[PDB]
Amino acid sequence: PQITLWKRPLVTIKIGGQLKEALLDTGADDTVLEEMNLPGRWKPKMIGGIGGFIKVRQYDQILIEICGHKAIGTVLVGPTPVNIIGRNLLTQIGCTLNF
Amino acid sequence: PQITLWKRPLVTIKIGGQLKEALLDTGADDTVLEEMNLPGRWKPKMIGGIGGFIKVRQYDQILIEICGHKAIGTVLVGPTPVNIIGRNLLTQIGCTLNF
Ligand SMILES: CC(C)CN(C[C@@H](O)[C@H](Cc1ccccc1)NC(=O)O[C@H]1CO[C@H]2OCC[C@H]21)S(=O)(=O)c1ccc2c(c1)OCO2
Repeated sequence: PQITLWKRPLVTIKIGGQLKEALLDTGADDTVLEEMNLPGRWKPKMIGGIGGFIKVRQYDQILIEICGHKAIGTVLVGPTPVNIIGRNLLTQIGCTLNF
Repeated sequence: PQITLWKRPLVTIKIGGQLKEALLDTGADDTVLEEMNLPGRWKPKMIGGIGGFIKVRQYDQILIEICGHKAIGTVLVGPTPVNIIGRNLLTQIGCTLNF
């Protein structure tokens, strides 16, 4: 599909057995999801943006379905105000910028 | 152009007659540039990111050329970690997400 940018590019994702709304974010190196209790091991991480840094938990090899397109990679979980799909997964679903 | 996302979508911009590098950021509503000098009046404003809120200088109706495409709109100047082009200008250059 083609998504115009008049409004936030929010799409439905499926992760850890839950459906959620998330931003397709070309400005995000990594994928950052709102606090959720995923099972398995994780490693602490800090990611910075406008306003400073937040502490997140890094989970590896997590399956995510983005608008019906399957992907698997690293997912960060922490106190983000918005679910953010980063480039690590956008590449896997064939997402491109076009103008 | 069609831009894949295996690297950061960084592009050259021209603003105030000066060239800079900026990130095409579909997760940003607004355009936020690092500290710089711009002519004209500005208003103090607040913007929030993943880590909190920062004070910025809002410049309205600013000419800015992005990868050879012209836009005229609001530019926020403040302590952002990187120059980001937000949807307010991405729409003006006809940018869309595609997968
Ligand atoms: C600032 C850029 C370089 C990085 N950010 C991605 C942005 O898309 C961010 C994603 C974002 C969106 C909404 C709330 C919090 C983060 N948007 C943002 O800060 O935009 C601000 C400017 O316009 C306004 O509209 C949105 C907030 C304002 S981010 O959220 O802090 C971020 C995401 C994944 C990351 C990372 C940083 O480091 C490595 O992995």
